[PDB]
Amino acid sequence: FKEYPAGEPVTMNEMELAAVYLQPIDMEPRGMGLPAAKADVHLEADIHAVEGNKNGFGAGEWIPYLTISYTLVNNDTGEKQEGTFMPIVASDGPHYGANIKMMGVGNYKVTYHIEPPSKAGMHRHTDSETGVGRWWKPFDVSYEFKYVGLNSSGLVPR
Amino acid sequence: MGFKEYPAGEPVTMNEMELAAVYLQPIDMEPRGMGLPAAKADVHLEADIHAVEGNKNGFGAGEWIPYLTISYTLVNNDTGEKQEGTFMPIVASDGPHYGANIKMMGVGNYKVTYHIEPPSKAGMHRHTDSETGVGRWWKPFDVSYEFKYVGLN
Ligand SMILES: [Cu+2]
Ligand SMILES: [Cu+2]
Ligand SMILES: [Cu+2]
Repeated sequence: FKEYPAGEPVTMNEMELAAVYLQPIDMEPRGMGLPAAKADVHLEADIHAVEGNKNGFGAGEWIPYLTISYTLVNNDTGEKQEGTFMPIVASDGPHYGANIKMMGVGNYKVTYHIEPPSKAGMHRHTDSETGVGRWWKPFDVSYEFKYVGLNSSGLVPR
Repeated sequence: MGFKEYPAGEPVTMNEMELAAVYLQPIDMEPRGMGLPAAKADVHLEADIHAVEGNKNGFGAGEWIPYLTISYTLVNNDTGEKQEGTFMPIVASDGPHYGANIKMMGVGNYKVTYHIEPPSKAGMHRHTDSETGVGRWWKPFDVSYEFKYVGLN
């Protein structure tokens, strides 16, 4: 299952945030996201702390409890799609993502709208000895990538 | 130098996770509203849960297990009194954990049981493909810890 980068990684709020896509992936449970057979790609957000993180995460650690929605735009046509990622585990670890129905060939921009763990129920110590400070404000990161589809082998045509 | 934290019982390793229990002084948490404020509690009780080597649910050794749903049953064996509650996911300076501020039920020998439900209950999904997939979650299960509580300190 071949992975393709979407744009360039960005470092923001002491996290590294990358976007990747691959062929649609069957997931359990069912009912929240689009089924694989009804999608064109599986789109992911890879998000991990970097050194100096002030919210309690060590370098390289996954950031859990994020709420992440996406705005996908095919800039060739102007077509826009809104959706929301789920937290997902795979053999190479936890991430966020969704199966997506794409909008044809084009130069795309995808924006990930990211809310901090407080919005999904994660609390924080506030004592002087073990406390951490307030969360960063919800923020956006965007990726620009050229999309032509994936073929029956799950590969980008050459 | 020693951190003021009191182990509750002994760690156990089940379902390819190491599960430990500790308590400390009540801790004020944000956001406010959910759960007992520190002023109305006697201890802050924690669940310390990380994968061990060989975990098949996608977590590397030592990694925090996120998206668990954990409830507790606390019994003072000296008086018979029981309390049931839930833990919250929490981050502190040394990382994510689960816990709650607790009003205790007097000095005594206690048992605390953690009922643990897998990340699927709180919305975590899994790839099921041949290449990157992980299999079914384990079923909900109980772990318990016995400790002598005399107050702090
Ligand atoms: Cu995925
Ligand atoms: Cu936004
Ligand atoms: Cu805590």
